[PDB]
Amino acid sequence: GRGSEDFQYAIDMFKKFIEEAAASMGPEAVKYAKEFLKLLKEYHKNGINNRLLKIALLLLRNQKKIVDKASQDLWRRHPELIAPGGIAFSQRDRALCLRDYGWFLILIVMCLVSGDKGPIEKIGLKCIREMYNSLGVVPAMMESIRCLKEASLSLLDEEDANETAPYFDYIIKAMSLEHHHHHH
Ligand SMILES: C=CC1=C(C)C(Cc2[nH]c(Cc3[nH]c(CC4=NC(=O)C(C)=C4CC)c(C)c3CCC(=O)O)c(CCC(=O)O)c2C)=NC1=O
Repeated sequence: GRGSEDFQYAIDMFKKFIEEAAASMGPEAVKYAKEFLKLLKEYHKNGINNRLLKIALLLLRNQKKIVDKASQDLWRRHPELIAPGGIAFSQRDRALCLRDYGWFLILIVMCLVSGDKGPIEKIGLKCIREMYNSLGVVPAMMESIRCLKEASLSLLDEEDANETAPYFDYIIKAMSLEHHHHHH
């Protein structure tokens, strides 16, 4: 692991995310993410919003801490996820939970630096549909992003949390509609 307070750190975090998730999000989404990365660098040439980059870095350096804290909260509130017959019982499946947890955070950070829910509309909404095609309707999943939200916002002040909270709310609402309107 490695943390940094530079713009190159956030760029590298997005690059590694594009590489790791390319096969999962599909080709239309990696094109969106590649264009996003090119545009953020172009506008960085004209000066970046320091408050947004500060919140973005703070969540990025503590990504694994947030992932571990949220996953621990989720297993406690819903032990059926890791129990036999659960979706995260298998060590590979549980590792995939933590992977998507860190991926969900990257999407949150992509919205922070841009101040727009665009990356969650394009990449997030499509991946939630594909994630439910492979998993199915598991009611404990609704508490997933809540644990991620509570674990991320606990590292921010009230002003920074108010800036980040809408993107978590947007994902939870989207998961809610995908959850209860999937087989319809
Ligand atoms: C851009 C960020 C991106 C995001 C957030 C995603 C979600 C996503 N997960 C999965 C698969 C996926 N997820 C999980 C677990 C999980 N995810 C959670 O958020 C929580 C919580 C849990 C644990 C309870 C498992 C076990 C599997 C494999 C299931 C199977 O193959 O049969 C797919 C289908 C394609 C694939 O296999 O990768 C997609 C689209 N894909 C991106 O690229």
